[PDB]
Amino acid sequence: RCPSVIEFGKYEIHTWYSSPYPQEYSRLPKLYLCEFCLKYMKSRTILQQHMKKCGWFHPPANEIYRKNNISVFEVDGNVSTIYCQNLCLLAKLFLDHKTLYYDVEPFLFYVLTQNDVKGCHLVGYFSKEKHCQQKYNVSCIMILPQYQRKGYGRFLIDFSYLLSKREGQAGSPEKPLSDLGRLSYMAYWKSVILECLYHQSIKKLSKLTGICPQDITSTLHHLRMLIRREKLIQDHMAKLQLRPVDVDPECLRW
Ligand SMILES: CC(=O)SCCNC(=O)CCNC(=O)[C@H](O)C(C)(C)COP(=O)(O)OP(=O)(O)OC[C@H]1O[C@@H](n2cnc3c(N)ncnc32)[C@H](O)[C@@H]1OP(=O)(O)O
Ligand SMILES: [Zn+2]
Repeated sequence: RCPSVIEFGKYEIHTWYSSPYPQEYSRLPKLYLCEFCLKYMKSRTILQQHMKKCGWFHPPANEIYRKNNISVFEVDGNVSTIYCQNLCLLAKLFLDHKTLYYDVEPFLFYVLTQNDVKGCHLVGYFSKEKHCQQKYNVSCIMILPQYQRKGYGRFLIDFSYLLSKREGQAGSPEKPLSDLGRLSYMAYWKSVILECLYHQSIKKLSKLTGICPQDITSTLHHLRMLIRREKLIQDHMAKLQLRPVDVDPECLRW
């Protein structure tokens, strides 16, 4: 409800939840954000004056992944604090609960961009705690509405496990999951398991995949495979081939 709509580059985005934008922006139906620095402003003309002095065309961070027109920037909440606070405020417009927006230091932010001649456009992000005893490989994940349901969410989840695999660890998303988070991960874990079985132990599956034992076990249970169900494997393999956004591990500079 507050705010209700944002203008974000060429996009009008309807918000899902309130976000605690600093007072006088918390009481505004519409916000105008710079698409590259995520600064919030109260009018189109103020945004237009800002685009004239803002020099950013991408996130203020190292690009750790690029393939064709897709990039991932690794942003450190300890270094690019303002930007990461602006990103958390944006994210909260599509999250029912987030931790308070100005403690970003404990996190790294993996920012997804679709790139063209006008720059690297924010699609979404996942955050990740630098030091985490629960071994959560994602704390938060968000794809902007205008890009939702195109495979960007799965790509990011896939990308989160590639980091896990490269740190020599199995990882898991932070719980509680939102309903949308639950559907996304379930959809991801099923397809990874079905595809691996098509192309092939739970501990071995865990090592190849970076998905933790718990999530494999419960996904296997959900599929009543905890035991190969050939019909289900074949049908999924037919569903696939019927993933244009897809992680290539060799494109990782990390
Ligand atoms: C770890 C956590 O913190 S949980 C928090 C999760 N994040 C949020 O709730 C923020 C708001 N939601 C979002 O940002 C997104 O919905 C995400 C990140 C969860 C998923 O992003 P998307 O880009 O939509 O992902 P993608 O297109 O890869 O879809 C993944 C699966 O979720 C399904 N899905 C996506 N949106 C919806 C929806 N509105 N209703 C039901 N299912 C949906 C897709 O159909 C797909 O399942 P399928 O393969 O069985 O069809
Ligand atoms: Zn800007």
